[PDB]
Amino acid sequence: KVFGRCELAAAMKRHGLDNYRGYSLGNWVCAAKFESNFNTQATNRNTDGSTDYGILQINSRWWCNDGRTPGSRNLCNIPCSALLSSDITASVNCAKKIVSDGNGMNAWVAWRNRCKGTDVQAWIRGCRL
Ligand SMILES: [Cl-]
Ligand SMILES: [Cl-]
Ligand SMILES: [Cl-]
Ligand SMILES: [Cl-]
Ligand code: NA
Repeated sequence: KVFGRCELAAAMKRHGLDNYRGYSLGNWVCAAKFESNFNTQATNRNTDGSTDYGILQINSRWWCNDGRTPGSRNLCNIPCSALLSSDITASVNCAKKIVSDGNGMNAWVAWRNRCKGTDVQAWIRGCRL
């Protein structure tokens, strides 16, 4: 599923991401824009042989099982395919564990390089929320 900007903002807010660990809703919408272009089916292979999955590009080295990432963990206790669903529940629940791990949203390199320190509230401007 390819979400609209305000459509995804509304879904993330319903699933409890707005101000989760102190990160306002526009931080989460900005991260999804630059990780996936709001496409739940996005996948990308990393140099280390791990793969990133879904709207927030969650990694198979730590967080999900894909059967092809040696010596990896599955700390979200989910198949990586669950992260590609039109239903964002699995991606949201796993993102809540990641952002609680100690480095906050710096876990997402695209958030640190494209969203951090910017006017992230622009990503929810105009939206009925
Ligand atoms: Cl957009
Ligand atoms: Cl915001
Ligand atoms: Cl594996
Ligand atoms: Cl933090
Ligand atoms: Na894994």
